This record gives sequence, C-alpha cells and structure tokens, in this order.
Amino acid sequence: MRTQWPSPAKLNLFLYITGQRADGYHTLQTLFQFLDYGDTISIELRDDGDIRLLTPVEGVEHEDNLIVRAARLLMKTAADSGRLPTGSGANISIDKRLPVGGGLGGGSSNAATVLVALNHLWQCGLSMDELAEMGLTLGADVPVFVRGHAAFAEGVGEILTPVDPPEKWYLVAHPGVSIPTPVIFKDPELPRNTPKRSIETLLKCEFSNDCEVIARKRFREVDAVLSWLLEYAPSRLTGTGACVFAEFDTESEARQVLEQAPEWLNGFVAKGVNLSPLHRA
Ligand SMILES: Nc1ncnc2c1ncn2[C@@H]1O[C@H](COP(=O)(O)OP(=O)(O)O)[C@@H](O)[C@H]1O
Ligand SMILES: Nc1nc(=O)n([C@H]2CCCS2)cc1C#CCNS(=O)(=O)C1CC1
Ligand SMILES: [Mg+2]
Ligand SMILES: [Mg+2]
Repeated sequence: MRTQWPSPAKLNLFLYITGQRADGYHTLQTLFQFLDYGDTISIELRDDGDIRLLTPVEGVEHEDNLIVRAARLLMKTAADSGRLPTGSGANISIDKRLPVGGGLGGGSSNAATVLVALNHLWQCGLSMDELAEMGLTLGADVPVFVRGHAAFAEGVGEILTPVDPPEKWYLVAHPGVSIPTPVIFKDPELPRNTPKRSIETLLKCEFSNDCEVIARKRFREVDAVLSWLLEYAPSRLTGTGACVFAEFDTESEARQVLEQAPEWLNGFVAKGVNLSPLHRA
C-alpha cells in the first residue's frame, strides 16, 4: 500500500537575531507559520530493509537528500533501541512544488514529513520529542515541522511555544537568484544584537526580518521583487531568502495581485495554517 503525506512550506512571519553561539549558530526570536501549500510525499513500504528515493530532486544526490538522510537516521535510531521491525524499508517519491531553498523550508519539511510518516508506518513508536530531537540534527528548520504547530521559536529555532497568528493569505514570490543560506549568516553587517523581547512585545511591534536588509542590499533580484510587492501590501523576506511574501486579508486580493505580477516574481498564493497539513492528515 502507498500512502501520501503533506510536506508544507513555512514562513518566518518575523525573525530577529539575538546573538551567535560558539558553534557558529545564531540565537533568534522568530514566528513560524505553515502554508497550506507544498510538496506531497508518497511512501510504499519495502520488506528488504532498503530506502529508495525514486524521484530525484534536481541538484541533490540521493544520499544527500534530506528525505533519505531522515529515513536513514530514523532507521538507525530505531534499530539501536530495538524499535525497528525486521526488514523495515521504504520506496519514497515526492511531487515537488516547493523551491529548493529560498527560506520556505521545503527540504526540512520533507525531512520532517518523512520522519513522522515512517515512524508511523514502521511502528517505531518514537515520541514527538524524540523525532523533533532527531530532526534538529538534520537542520534547525526541521523541529517546527515535526511538531506541527505555528510557533514562537527561540534558541536556534528548536525552542517552540505554540501560538495562533492570524491565518492571512500570502503571495509568495521567488526572486530568480539562489542565496546560499551560509552567505547571509556570515555577513559582517547582519544584526546579531537585536534585543530579546517578550512575545507580547513582539506580537505588537511591527513584524520585520533582520536578514532582509542584507538580502536586499546584496541581491538586486531580491530588492526588485520586494520593491514590486511593497507597492501592494506589507511584504518581507522569509528565512534568509530569497523568497519574499506579501500579506493579504483575503484570497481574492492576493490572487488579483498575483494575476498582475510579472513572471519574474515566480509567485504562488497560499493560506497561512497554524496546524501543519501534515499533522492535520
Ligand atoms: N528534499 C529536498 N528538497 C530541497 N532541498 C534539499 C532536499 N534535500 C536536501 N536539500 C538541500 O538543502 C538546500 C535547500 O533546502 P531548503 O529546505 O529548500 O532550504 P530553504 O530554507 O532555503 O528553503 C539545498 O542546498 C539542497 O542541497
Ligand atoms: N539559528 C540559525 N543560525 C545559523 O547560523 N544558521 C545557518 C547555519 C546552518 C544553515 S544557516 C541557521 C539557523 C536556523 C534556523 C531555524 N530555522 S529558520 O528560522 O527558518 C532560518 C532563518 C534561520
Ligand atoms: Mg501541503
Ligand atoms: Mg530548510
């Protein structure tokens, strides 16, 4: 039997960099919300203990793909604690709508959906905390997707406090540039001193993304897309870019602006979701 599993995008509704730890990672205060939009992952169990991603993701080698890494991590962890039924395997295919990169968390959402689906399908019985703990080793973006709720996130992104932001409609645009996430976080001029504040202060302050100034300055493609959207609606970078979103109250306004957008916006429209489509499923 084949099962299908949502792998939604996320948005950083705001993103503040509070410092940088010794291991190079940055401490932050950010607010995750999911989008009801993303990839679909299909899984067929194998009985020969193998893991096969049948549908390649362009530019990513099989063994580098977060789908496969997540599956093998779960297999190793379950097997080291006697929770992996003999022969547990899987064929995995993905219908990929999300960009590879851009600050939408698509690869990390793929990792999270695979952890959750395989834990269920192999009957490994691992808890949320254990999965989120294993997800974190695959990237700081992975735990929010594993836990499945919109959340105020601190630490490096793993300290998650569920919250229910307004579920606005978003136009999400992908500038035609690839920004390696290491670039932004290694910039001298990135704010690393933004004062840590309470959720109440943050939820009342205007939402911004501390990384936007740098993405905009360094990538004219990002500045172009942001400048264009800002004429229509509040608009900000998500993640470290390059994607930018514009916030709307209704689907019709968001789609009307989208119908107007030049093709170089590479835009789609989707609704915010405080419960991940994966956990809804
Ligand atoms: N299934 C996957 N989908 C997208 N990217 C992946 C996947 N597996 C590994 N990656 C790697 O991660 C990067 C893009 O990941 P992604 O989570 O989409 O980043 P972003 O937060 O910028 O959206 C690429 O460098 C790619 O090598
Ligand atoms: N806290 C961090 N410090 C860092 O140095 N890095 C770099 C080093 C690894 C890849 S990039 C990432 C994070 C993270 C995170 C949580 N997910 S996130 O908020 O969507 C994304 C916008 C930040
Ligand atoms: Mg989805
Ligand atoms: Mg990611």
